[PDB]
Amino acid sequence: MASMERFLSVYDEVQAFLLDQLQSKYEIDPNRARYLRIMMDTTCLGGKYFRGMTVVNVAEGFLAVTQHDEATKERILHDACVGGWMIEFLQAHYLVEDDIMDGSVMRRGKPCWYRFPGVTTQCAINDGIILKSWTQIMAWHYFADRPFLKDLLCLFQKVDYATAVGQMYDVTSMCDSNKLDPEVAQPMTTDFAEFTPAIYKRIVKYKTTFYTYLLPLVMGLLVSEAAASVEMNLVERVAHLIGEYFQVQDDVMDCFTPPEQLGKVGTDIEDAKCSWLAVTFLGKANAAQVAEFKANYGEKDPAKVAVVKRLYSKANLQADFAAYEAEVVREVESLIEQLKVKSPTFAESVAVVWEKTHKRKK
Amino acid sequence: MASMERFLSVYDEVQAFLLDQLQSKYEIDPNRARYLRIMMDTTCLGGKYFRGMTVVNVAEGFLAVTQHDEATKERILHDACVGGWMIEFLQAHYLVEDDIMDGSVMRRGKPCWYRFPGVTTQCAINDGIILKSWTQIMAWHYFADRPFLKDLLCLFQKVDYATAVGQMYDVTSMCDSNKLDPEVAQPMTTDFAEFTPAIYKRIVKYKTTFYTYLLPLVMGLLVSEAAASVEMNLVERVAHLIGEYFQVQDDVMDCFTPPEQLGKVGTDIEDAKCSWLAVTFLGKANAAQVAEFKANYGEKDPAKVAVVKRLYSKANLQADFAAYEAEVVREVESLIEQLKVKSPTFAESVAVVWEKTHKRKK
Ligand SMILES: COCC(=O)N[C@H](C)c1ccccc1
Ligand SMILES: COCC(=O)N[C@H](C)c1ccccc1
Ligand SMILES: COCC(=O)N[C@H](C)c1ccccc1
Ligand SMILES: COCC(=O)N[C@H](C)c1ccccc1
Ligand SMILES: [Zn+2]
Ligand SMILES: [Zn+2]
Ligand SMILES: [Zn+2]
Ligand SMILES: [Zn+2]
Repeated sequence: MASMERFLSVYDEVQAFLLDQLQSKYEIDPNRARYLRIMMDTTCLGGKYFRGMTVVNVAEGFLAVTQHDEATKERILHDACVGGWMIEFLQAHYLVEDDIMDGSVMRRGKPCWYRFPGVTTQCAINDGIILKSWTQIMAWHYFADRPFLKDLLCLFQKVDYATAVGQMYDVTSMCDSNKLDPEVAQPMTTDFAEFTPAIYKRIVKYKTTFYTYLLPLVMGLLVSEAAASVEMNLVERVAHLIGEYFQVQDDVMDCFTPPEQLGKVGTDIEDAKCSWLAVTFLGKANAAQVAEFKANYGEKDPAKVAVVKRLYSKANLQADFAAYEAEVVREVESLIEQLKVKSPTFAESVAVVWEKTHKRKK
Repeated sequence: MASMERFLSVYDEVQAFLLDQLQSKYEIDPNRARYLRIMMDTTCLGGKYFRGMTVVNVAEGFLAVTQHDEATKERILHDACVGGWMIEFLQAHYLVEDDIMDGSVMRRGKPCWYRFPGVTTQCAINDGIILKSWTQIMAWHYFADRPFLKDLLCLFQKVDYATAVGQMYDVTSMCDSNKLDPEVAQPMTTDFAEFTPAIYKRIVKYKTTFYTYLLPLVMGLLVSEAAASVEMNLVERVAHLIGEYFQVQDDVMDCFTPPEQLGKVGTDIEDAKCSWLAVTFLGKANAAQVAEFKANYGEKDPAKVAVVKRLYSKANLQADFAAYEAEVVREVESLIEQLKVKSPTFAESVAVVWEKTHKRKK
């Protein structure tokens, strides 16, 4: 069976499980089950499934080099698919809550879930809560007798918690740290002193890299009982590195990819986000460029946003991006080598992960 | 050491642990740690700690009848306090998210967390996420080598998930089930056909009774290694029964307790909630009373809300409440007896829990 078809089939199976349980254990009625069914489909389906499929790809790579009964290959691939949907549903929780937090309009060419007419914020906050709760129900049911259950639960919770802390770093990135204060309404920075490469790197490490790259790779090792084929410090290192590059790409597209192709109107500038573009611009600007940036960044006025886009265009940030890219190519290729000492297989999976990111066009 | 002082001391210990970890593992800076510290204090402290202290009370009752080394008594009471704060922090997650969902203003005489000037909804949704994440970090750290760790994690997740499903039942209780539909903006019921005792009971069972009464009692059994001193079906039965009574009290106070003493302006009527008062009123009203209720319920207009309060007052709902109360006194006293077959101790703890609820004046 082809991996994607397996993956999709298990979605159906998990969905039926979750909704049937609601009916047998939680007294749900047909109409609320249907609401939840729709919510699950709308919030979990329609992406590329890169995260979830990476768990399956990692587990297929070990199946090719490890001796097992056919029924054990099937059980490993079924566990890889369940674990991959745990990650997809965890992403769906974060996207639904993030979209409400940020006042987002669209995602992927469709309205954000909270904007659906019959959802509203009052239901959507709780729908997002439920999405994450469903990851736990999956694990306790499908993995109940598995040796990896503790490790997988403990990894998932650390990853979830990192991601929430990253969300906190992201949404406070345009404030001065020393002025954070629940009692006092928060002004936008005026100095941009915290728009640095290391502070950027912190935000991105936590907000995206743990759930997007670290979790899929490590979940694939866990469902395969293969965590001894790797040096975990290397897998963390490469995950964080590739995931940073991924976010840098996102940041560039937020500004420059036209909305119809982006699936969104990008507002990082108006939102005063600490984006790769802002940090890299500041890192090369002269005094007058810095002043013009300060006078225009973090405002809804479209003329001011255009002045920012103009400044970035004139600043030849494509060049700094090519330099960044070269350096990441270099470091990721080194880490893949350190990963071969223990597993060619695991290294190849990391190689694919890299190729898909590096060569992604959307 | 007195139980409450122990309990409070462990708060300090857990808080320090959580913030120190943020600094050693998650790259936090001092100012964001301080933000989180304040958020934890504001959202977790200032109640009666009834839920968390019930875990400690249940564990103290078993200590009086079970032989242990002093160091084991201390470890049990420390685990009971950690487990009690897991429950308090889980409540704090639900209160912060519920207040945003419902557009609440105050809680306990202070602004809701999201309304603080330097919080805002964008941070508060994620702060609530973090609150629940902290319950997991507590458990994996304090209970890492404990025999009850799996059982406690599995119970906590089922309770969390029930509570979210209860939130869904609560916020959709004024819509017709057969019209739920993410695509279509939801009208208020006009028939009130779903304002029934059984539908009420479902809402309350899930929204409040699992986290408020079932979880504290069962966590106390788990940290004591005492789940064989009970028949779990009875503990579930009594938890749900007492927790229903608790909510009925809340519902009555929402309408009739003056705001300064309530800590809140009550809006259940304007919000068209399926409250005990509405269900009980409908269950005794004549045709003209039902019509007047329909014409006035679920509106912000204060004249219409006063017409509802008037209808409830004239309807002698104190009498139906006394009848309800008598019946609950009767059934809870029976369950306490079935609970004595296996544990006098556990029965007494349930007795205290009941007394505190029955005789609570706030
Ligand atoms: C829609 O964008 C076209 C496009 O090639 N996007 C990819 C993802 C990309 C690569 C490198 C830097 C920025 C963006
Ligand atoms: C690929 O995105 C659309 C786009 O026009 N990007 C431009 C060429 C760019 C700017 C800054 C950094 C990298 C690339
Ligand atoms: C502030 O309310 C006074 C008061 O006694 N409240 C308690 C909680 C109560 C008991 C029974 C029914 C309703 C309310
Ligand atoms: C105790 O709350 C304040 C209050 O005036 N309550 C009244 C007496 C009441 C109405 C309906 C049901 C029970 C009690
Ligand atoms: Zn965001
Ligand atoms: Zn972006
Ligand atoms: Zn609510
Ligand atoms: Zn209430």
